[PDB]
Amino acid sequence: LLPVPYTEAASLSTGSTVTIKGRPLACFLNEPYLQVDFHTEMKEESDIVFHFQVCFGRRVVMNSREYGAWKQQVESKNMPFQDGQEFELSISVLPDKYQVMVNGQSSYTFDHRIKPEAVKMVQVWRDISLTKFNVSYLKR
Amino acid sequence: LLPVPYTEAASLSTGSTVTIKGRPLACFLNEPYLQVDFHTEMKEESDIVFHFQVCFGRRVVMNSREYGAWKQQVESKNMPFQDGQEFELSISVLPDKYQVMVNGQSSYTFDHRIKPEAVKMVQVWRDISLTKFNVSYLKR
Ligand SMILES: O[C@@H]1[C@H](O)[C@H](O)CO[C@H]1O
Ligand SMILES: O[C@@H]1[C@H](O)[C@H](O)CO[C@H]1O
Repeated sequence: LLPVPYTEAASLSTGSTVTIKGRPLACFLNEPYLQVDFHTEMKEESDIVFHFQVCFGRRVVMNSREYGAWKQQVESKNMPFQDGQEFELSISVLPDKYQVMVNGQSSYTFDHRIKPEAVKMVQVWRDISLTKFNVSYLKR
Repeated sequence: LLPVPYTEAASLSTGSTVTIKGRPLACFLNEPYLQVDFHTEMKEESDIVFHFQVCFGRRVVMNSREYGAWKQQVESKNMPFQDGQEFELSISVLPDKYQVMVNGQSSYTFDHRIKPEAVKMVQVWRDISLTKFNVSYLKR
């Protein structure tokens, strides 16, 4: 297991993929959360280019935090995550948006509000255990 | 540090006190949570006689979960918790209600919906680290 909260310095651009494998720490009846934030600095209070928050079994909210203030969230009731199961998240940086795959299924997208090149850090936290975390760095 | 999620088998009655010392794992801008649940069985999906959930810097909700269904929550905007600080929670079982002290200050109360003798387990979880947990057992 990787430590949670998990923080890794990161850079992103079109073609980058962030892969996360983990499991919720509670049954869905107890409403565990999962949060992935792409930050503009290593500091936890820095701006967030992409905030992804799952309330397992209930909903997902996505937003940005710019100059310290939250912007307009996008709320989804799509819920591909399965109660009591390990999940694999694959986040792709496409030219126009982030695409979130859950267990290989396209499940959410979020249009860029800030260039992905502004990201310097990724944090994964809340009610999960993690077994894998990777940011790909294969493209120019 | 005690492991989080933290679970301890427990019994409560009038005069019992549950003491918890810990710290949030994130700054308040990031909205870390704290949850304390008094359960009717050791199973995490069991009923909850007293659910106490803090969204640090924002609000507190209290409720019960009976026969698998959440009842009517009580919402408070009282926020004695301080950003970036260790806190001490003291929960007293009074004849009529639970009284929650935060850093020695009376901060929330919740009238009994189910007898406290129905409790068999206490769970402390979400975005905190813990250094102390105690249930007192000094009274008849
Ligand atoms: O998760 C964030 C925070 O709760 C913020 O306070 C409002 O926007 C939501 O998307
Ligand atoms: O925290 C609980 C859960 O969110 C439930 O779904 C509704 O009641 C709230 O108090």
